[PDB]
Amino acid sequence: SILDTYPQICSPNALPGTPGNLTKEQEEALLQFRSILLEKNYKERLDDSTLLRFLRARKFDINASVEMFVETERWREEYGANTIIEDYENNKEAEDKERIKLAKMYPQYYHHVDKDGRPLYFAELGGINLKKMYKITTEKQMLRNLVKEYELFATYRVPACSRRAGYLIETSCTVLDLKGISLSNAYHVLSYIKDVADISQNYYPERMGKFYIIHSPFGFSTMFKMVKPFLDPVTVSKIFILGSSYKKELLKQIPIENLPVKYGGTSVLHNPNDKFYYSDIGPWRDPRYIGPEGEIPNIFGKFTVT
Repeated sequence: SILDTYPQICSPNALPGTPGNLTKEQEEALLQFRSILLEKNYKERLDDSTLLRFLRARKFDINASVEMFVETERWREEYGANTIIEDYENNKEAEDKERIKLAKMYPQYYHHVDKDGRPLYFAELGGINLKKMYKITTEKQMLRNLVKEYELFATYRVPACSRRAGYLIETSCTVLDLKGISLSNAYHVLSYIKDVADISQNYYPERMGKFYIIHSPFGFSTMFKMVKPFLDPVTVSKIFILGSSYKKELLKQIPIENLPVKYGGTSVLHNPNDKFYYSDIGPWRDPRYIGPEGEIPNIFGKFTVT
């Protein structure tokens, strides 16, 4: 019944095939799709938003969308995606302690929203030392962190952002900062990149909104040609590799007051001693927009800047 407490139709100005914005044939396809899944005895994740994400990923080919959804449900159960938040909460102290070890080296933080109300997400790669990374974490651990974030996005960020926007929010506005990376390191982590792409595209269809790659070094175009082969055409269409004019491009999409100063905006933490890489600021922290789902857990424990 949580779905009844936030908007379940997108902005009328959203992309085709989104909730509330369907053609008659798309409406009929959705009804047929839900009917097949109900008949197969699925009960959860049958809402308009979820099912239309799958339909869009397979161009409203109902049989292909069924195969995709069924396989996703299989994965969620086998992997533990259905209990990942609960499992984290039951081992919070230990998991937080480990997460904080990586935060400074690999900043990953949400910070308000874009102009459409999408959670605004930043990740910085240039401080990563691969040798040190491999000694404090594992690839599988990082993939767990990704899956846990997808679940937190869906249970906490979506409801609050949708209530604020006045319409359903389904996707992220992401900024990936590559300032200071070595292209050698980039090639070395290709298999990890593929694992992220595989989980994202197979089990979390249509979660990408905007994906900006900034401060990429010369020669990044070459490296990205090793990534493209395992990205679906729709995925490629969401990724924008920006140049020296990146600040101007970000400002078309993101309110100036929501963009950190170093990226050309005016956003500054309230205590300038606080760190962005421990921060989690957005509508999901505002009592006005938190609903029956409750407030998101603090991913950086006591260090979490809210």
